[PDB]
Amino acid sequence: VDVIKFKEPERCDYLYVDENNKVHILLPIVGGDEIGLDNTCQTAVELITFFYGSAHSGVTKYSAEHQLSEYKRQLEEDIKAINSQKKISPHAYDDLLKEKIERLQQIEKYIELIQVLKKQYDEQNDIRQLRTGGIPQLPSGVKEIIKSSENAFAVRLSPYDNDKFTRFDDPLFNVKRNISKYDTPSRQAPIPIYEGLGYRLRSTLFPEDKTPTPINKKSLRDKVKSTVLSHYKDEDRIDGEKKDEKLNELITNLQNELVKELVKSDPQYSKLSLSKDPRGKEINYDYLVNSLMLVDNDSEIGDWIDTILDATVDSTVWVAQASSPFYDGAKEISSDRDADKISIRVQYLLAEANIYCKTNKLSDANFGEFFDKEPHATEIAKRVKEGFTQGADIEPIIYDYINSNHAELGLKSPLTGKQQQEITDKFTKHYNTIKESPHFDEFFVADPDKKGNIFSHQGRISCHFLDFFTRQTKGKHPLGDLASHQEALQEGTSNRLHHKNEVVAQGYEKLDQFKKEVVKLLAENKPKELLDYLVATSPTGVPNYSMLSKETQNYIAYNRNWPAIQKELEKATSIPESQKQDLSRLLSRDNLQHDNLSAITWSK
Amino acid sequence: VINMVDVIKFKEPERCDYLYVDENNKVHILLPIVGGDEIGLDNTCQTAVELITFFYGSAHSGVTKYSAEHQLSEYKRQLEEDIKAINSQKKISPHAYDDLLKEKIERLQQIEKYIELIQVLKKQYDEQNDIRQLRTGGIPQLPSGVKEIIKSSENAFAVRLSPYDNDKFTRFDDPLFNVKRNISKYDTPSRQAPIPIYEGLGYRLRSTLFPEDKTPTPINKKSLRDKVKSTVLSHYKDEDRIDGEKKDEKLNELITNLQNELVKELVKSDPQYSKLSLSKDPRGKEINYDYLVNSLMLVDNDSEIGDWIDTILDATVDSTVWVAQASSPFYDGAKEISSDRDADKISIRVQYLLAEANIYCKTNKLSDANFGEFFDKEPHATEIAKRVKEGFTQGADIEPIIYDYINSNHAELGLKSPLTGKQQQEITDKFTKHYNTIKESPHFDEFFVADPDKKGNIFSHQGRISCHFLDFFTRQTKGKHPLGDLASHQEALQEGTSNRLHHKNEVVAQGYEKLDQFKKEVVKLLAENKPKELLDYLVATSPTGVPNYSMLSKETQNYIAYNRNWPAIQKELEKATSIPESQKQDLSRLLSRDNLQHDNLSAITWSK
Ligand SMILES: [Mg+2]
Ligand SMILES: [Mg+2]
Repeated sequence: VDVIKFKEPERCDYLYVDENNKVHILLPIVGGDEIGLDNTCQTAVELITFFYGSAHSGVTKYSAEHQLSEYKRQLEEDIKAINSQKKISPHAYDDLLKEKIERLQQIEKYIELIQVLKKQYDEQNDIRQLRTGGIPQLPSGVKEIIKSSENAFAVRLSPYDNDKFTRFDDPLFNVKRNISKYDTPSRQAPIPIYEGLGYRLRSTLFPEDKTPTPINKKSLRDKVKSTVLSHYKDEDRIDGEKKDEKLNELITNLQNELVKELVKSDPQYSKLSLSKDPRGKEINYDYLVNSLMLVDNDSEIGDWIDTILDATVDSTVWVAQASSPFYDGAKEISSDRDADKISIRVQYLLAEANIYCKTNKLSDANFGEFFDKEPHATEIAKRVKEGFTQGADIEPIIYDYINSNHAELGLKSPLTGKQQQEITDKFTKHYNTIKESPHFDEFFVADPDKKGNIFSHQGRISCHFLDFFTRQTKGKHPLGDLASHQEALQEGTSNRLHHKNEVVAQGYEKLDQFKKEVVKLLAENKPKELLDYLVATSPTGVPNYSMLSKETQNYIAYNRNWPAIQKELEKATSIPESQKQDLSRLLSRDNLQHDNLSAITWSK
Repeated sequence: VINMVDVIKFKEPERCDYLYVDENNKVHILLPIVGGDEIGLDNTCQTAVELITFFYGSAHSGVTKYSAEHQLSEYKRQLEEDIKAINSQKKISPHAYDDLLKEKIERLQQIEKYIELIQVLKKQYDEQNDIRQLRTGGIPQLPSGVKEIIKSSENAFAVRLSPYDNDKFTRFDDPLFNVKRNISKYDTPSRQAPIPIYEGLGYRLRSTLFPEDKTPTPINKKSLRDKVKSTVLSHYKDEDRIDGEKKDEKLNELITNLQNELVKELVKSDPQYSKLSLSKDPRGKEINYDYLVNSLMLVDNDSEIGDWIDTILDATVDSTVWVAQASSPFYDGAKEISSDRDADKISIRVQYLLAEANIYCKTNKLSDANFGEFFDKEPHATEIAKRVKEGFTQGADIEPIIYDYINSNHAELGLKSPLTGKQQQEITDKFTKHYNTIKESPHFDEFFVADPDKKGNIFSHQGRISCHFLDFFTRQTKGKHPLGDLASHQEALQEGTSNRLHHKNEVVAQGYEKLDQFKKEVVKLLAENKPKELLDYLVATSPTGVPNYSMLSKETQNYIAYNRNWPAIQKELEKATSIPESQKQDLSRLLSRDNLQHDNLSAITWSK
């Protein structure tokens, strides 16, 4: 069957091809996008798979070397298939061919580099250990990349039952920890320390006397209703000779309280009003009591509030933001496990705020060091405890405490409301991502929208393989043709790399676009244009007719107006002799050296 | 004032409230029923709000919203300004913007009719004050024409539920799903408290979930991991150990039982996990006694079985396995049901799930039955409430308890066949999305739910759930006012691919984009120095037959007329084989300065 089936896929594990067709291999540190999903004992998993392959959920994952070798094979099949057309068309697929050869040569080189790294430059067993080590460690080359990153940072926290086997040793945020159960003879329970942030959060939120902490979280509507009702008494009524005036005071107070509470989340609500119905009708006694017949002189202030709200406010208004991880539906903190959970949350917020400041160049301090100290450890725990009882927003309690201390945290200036909302959104997203982690000791957090040495690619947080290779080889194996490739990846728009390679895919779409142009220019019977199209050259100077294949050759040769096309060819003057004779072979059945190009296909 | 600048600023926006222009440039006005996409955000007393605004405008959050009539009149004005601007170029170029002009005029003429139809609907055909009452005299009703559209719909349905504190002012009167309700507080002298009926689904759910003796119902929801742990641990005892002769054999049974249980439970969500194995770590190393105890040093003789389990899981399973589904609305973090209000909340969820299952069957033509009628009846009301109660105390998934109860009674619910697992998961996903959308409603009495992915007379547009204004107009005027040129517009919208209408109008937008592309072609064809192509391009026509040079404006006329190539261009235009007299003459007026009748076209601009 005379069809070329192109095999080069548009996606391969660990491989990013940039717009300039430079091939980059991304060494993975841990799995994830911005926050790492692997930690503690499993930190090494990605690296194990990269260097050695592995079995995940009884489905085999192959090494980078295996996968790159397979991609090489496919490129060679593609190249050999293109070359088979050269006896028919000397210029067949010239751009696609060169781009494929360019990638093949780079990939071979990367295969060589991985090989020499494992064979020659692992005398300390730093990579081998991934495979033999009881609980493996990050190779030092990766530890150094981490240490020098400007855009990715580990944080270390204090869960009650801490795991000794943390694997990120340069965290930005770091707090005191219990003695892991694994550093006790029987390995069963941690040995608690009685100082620092972790302890103060746990001991305060669920105390040794077992007194629960109530969580009194109110929806917006409930929060506004009750607040307003607080300045009233159970016996209060909208009755009397002062009823209209009392209804007015209620309307105004409820309006003030609804607005004030709405405005913090969206100041569009600054202009919301409760004095009137959508249809313009005035919210007064006669309307609600004698016309709508909903409340009366004997109604409670709460039932007047309900009625005011239902008659004047749009349902849109009551739609909640996303929830804070701090409020997950629980009525109370009623067990050491609940307290530990919430302690971790607080700590993780403070770690996100620390990352935020570090990555935006506002501070290099370790916020943990400060919050572990007294009275801060204690004060922050009490204000958070009080927050849950008020049903208040937890994040601003942390931000106000940071801001009342900004200089001591290394910050020239307090955090603005806008910077606060950005931290909250990262914290919320990142936390929701890792909240079913079996261990909260540690996370690595990367921002691929900033300049640096760490990247996001195919669900892995990664660095450039060449960064790693150079560090681990100490400069002793120069990179030849790949010496500028690491620098080239920095020059891209973003550290967030696309999961597929568009430059590979476009090498197929261009062959499809060429077919469309040809089918159109023939259906439109404009033969001079067809010839100009074919002879028109791409940026590299290659003629479009390079992209002929069985289908396009047959459309042209057997078309209606081929005689018309052939007249133009002979009588053209501007088309060089090379290409007249070339097109004539290809498109004229009468040509001595006429032959059929193969069909071409691929997987989309 | 004479800071006049020779530039046409097009005013027609690409978006206008209530207005959808289809790919054939037919204008459609969408009459809104309630706000929302699939599930209506308005209900009970506020049901009429969209209609209030459509016909009369209204003030919301102290921002004015204008009537359809006002907004279409403004759009008409903008269209006329664009038409007059285009026309002013005609003395310079007879064919200036011929396609855009025509498209704009077409839209204008249709928009004027719709403006006329609304006016006449209000002046002539509101004798019973059906539209008027939106503005007046009590909590307004949907107008009868909208109710009939609702009654007729194949793709949208109201559902009516039983909250403890019910609001009598429901406003959807043909619900698919409907259950018995308390006597609203508003049907009592003092207006303060409902009168509870003590029969039906609602009652049984509330009374069962938090009983009159005030005993809490524990909600024992576990993580997948905790659920697997505790289960496996149930087959064990506090003093069971992995020692000491037979340790290796006992370790192996734990692995198997843990593996079977992890798999049994994961497979229910993704059968890619059928082949998961706890038998070796990622690097192929065997999970045995010597490895966890002597080498890694993580557990020993005396460790509890629960700690062996932790260690097995931690050494074998990837963090991804533990990533839970989005939650069910049923499990919202609470440890128990411990107040009438908690029970009322959960009762409404159960009810709303059953209403979705009902909508799904109706929508896919599997049943016309009212599921509420069946679930209000004993023993069904009681039994389904008990099974949901047991479910919560087990930490079981609530949705399948409902589906299995439905399937054990499928015939009686008008179903040929039980609901398949796939159909079950489609119901759960709609229920989850829709419930989450309305879960802060002040009233749960009723909701209108539309599926704009199905064939029917209800649509989604601009965050409104809507019907075609012509559907309404025809019904409300009882056929007496012929639609004239719009007589096929309603059918045309049916012929479209989806009832989910795009919020802006691409046909309007593309009328600007085509002037931009024309510019690019021109700037390319000149920089590449290809004179015959440029001429060819200019002289080539769109589908309507209009030549591309209709799209010249100051910028492109000047690019051509003062380019290097111009004498080269002019020469080609004269050797002139292909081009008809009339067009040779135009292009020459337009592009040659020596031409007697040479004049400058205006620049053109628009807001993106
Ligand atoms: Mg461990
Ligand atoms: Mg009401």
